[PDB]
Amino acid sequence: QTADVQQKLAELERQSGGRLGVALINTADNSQILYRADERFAMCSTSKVMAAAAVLKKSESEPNLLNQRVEIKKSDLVNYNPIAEKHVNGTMSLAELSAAALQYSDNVAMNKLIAHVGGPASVTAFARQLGDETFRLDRTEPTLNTAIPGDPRDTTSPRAMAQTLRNLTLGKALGDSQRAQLVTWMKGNTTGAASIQAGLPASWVVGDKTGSGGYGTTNDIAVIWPKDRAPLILVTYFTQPQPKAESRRDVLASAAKIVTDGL
Ligand SMILES: *[B@@]1([O])O[C]([C]C([O])=O)C2=[C][C]=[C][C]=C21
Ligand SMILES: [Cl-]
Ligand SMILES: [Cl-]
Repeated sequence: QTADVQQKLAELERQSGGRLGVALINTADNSQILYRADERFAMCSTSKVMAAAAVLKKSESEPNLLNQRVEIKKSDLVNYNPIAEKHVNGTMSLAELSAAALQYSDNVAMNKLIAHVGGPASVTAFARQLGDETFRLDRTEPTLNTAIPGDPRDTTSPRAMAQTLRNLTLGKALGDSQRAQLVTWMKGNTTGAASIQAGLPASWVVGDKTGSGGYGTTNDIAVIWPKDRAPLILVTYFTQPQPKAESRRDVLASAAKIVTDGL
């Protein structure tokens, strides 16, 4: 069964033409399915989870933080800001920016989360404090998505991100209020229907965060509640050889189906 899954993932990777990274943690039996799980991949917008979590951690000692008002200026706009562009010259709260970053992948929102915890090195130090040595957020939006092969900036490994996502969503990295808030935000994601969700039965409940970037980089990280089962954590990262390659969300869906068949 395990050899079969490995063969199927290798065949999927070969067909895709790119480089595939998978880590599944099954909390029913504390098992894992790993494929290139210690290699680095550009996170792209999947890094928005760590930034939102760092804001939530800060809020544990700062009860006015989520309500804090943040001005949205023309000079804050970057390349993709579906929510923030509606609020130029007004303010949004940090809770609203967290939701926009997580549920729409809004880049202004991500930059405000980064800024309000101290910058990329502070988001990285938060990961370190959780026991994640691998995660590195080097840059802000939009440059963190370049995803150049061989470039370690703005990368993590599938294993590291799966273990950290377990801690954030199912474990004790965050206090109960803050963990529940992260889970609710991720369950409300609007961007993930073509990725991991597309490879799972319709009845399963998912909280996920997608990402895309240069070199056809196509990513998704998820917490999954299968029908009447203990939850799963799944990271699917994918990147391609050509600078202008198009996204391959089908590859993420295929990987999700391969690693969950039988559950
Ligand atoms: B970030 O990688 O996530 C979205 C795309 C997605 O949801 O997969 C996006 C869009 C534009 C810039 C950065 C990102
Ligand atoms: Cl951890
Ligand atoms: Cl179905």
